[PDB]
Amino acid sequence: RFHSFSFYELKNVTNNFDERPISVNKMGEGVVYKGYVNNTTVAVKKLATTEELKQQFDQEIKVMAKCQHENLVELLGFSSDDLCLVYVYMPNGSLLDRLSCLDGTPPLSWHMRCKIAQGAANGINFLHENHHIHRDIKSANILLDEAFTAKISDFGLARATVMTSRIVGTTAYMAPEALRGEITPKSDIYSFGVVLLEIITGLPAVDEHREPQLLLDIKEEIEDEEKTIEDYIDKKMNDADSTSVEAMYSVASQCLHEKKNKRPDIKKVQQLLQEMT
Ligand SMILES: CC(C)n1ccc2ncnc(N[C@H]3CC[C@H](N(C)C)CC3)c21
Repeated sequence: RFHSFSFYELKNVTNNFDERPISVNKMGEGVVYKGYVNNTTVAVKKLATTEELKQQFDQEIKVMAKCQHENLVELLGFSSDDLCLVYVYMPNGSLLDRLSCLDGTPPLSWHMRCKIAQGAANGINFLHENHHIHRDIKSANILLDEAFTAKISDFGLARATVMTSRIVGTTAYMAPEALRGEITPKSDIYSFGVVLLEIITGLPAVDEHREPQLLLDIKEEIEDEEKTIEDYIDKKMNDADSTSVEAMYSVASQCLHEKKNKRPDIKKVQQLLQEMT
């Protein structure tokens, strides 16, 4: 299974869990730190009720032990002697940050965006084939390696027509039934639909200083002929073509069906994204 790391080894390779940003070991905020084990760069997540957090720690390791795939983040180890999770470092960060060009990275081309959408769908397919529900599909949870290969991340909420008293996930990406407490892989499809809109538009899922505030509402604007998908295509690309953009939008629109049973399954989503290219 997985190797244990001494808390002190992790402390020592993250410069005593140096909370200062890399620019000034903090990569994100528990808190994620950049570490170095031998000649390998790693991501160290230091977890921050206490009982609930230990359950999330145990659950995540359990999901990672079972779910190994090219389009899923790989867990390298853990520490429980304070809780830490050690992952393969993704040098190109999240899809959210690449879409926003955070820290001055160049915009992603339409070509790269198509590969990332296909890769992300492949990762979700592996999860659904293996009877797992992610529960928090979003662009911040799609990481990018050295070749911009999409890697589904954050299995802290992952579960193996069921209800819950503890509604979890990210509101701007959640399916109506998920907001009501239902647990289903059909909700992961809906959230993926929002990610596809982020890829087409380059816009965040929610923006308080925007009309509409929620990205998913652009589907209604397009359906009611108030706007076109053309109007919303990210202007930070030079290689997008109407045919493939409309093909990705058709997939996003199908994923975003309000009625869970009318949405395509992940295998259909993969097929449609393959046909697009
Ligand atoms: C699962 C996650 C902890 N993880 C696993 C491997 C890995 N490698 C690099 N970064 C990661 N997380 C970043 C958090 C901060 C994010 N922004 C700057 C806000 C960008 C992504 C990684």
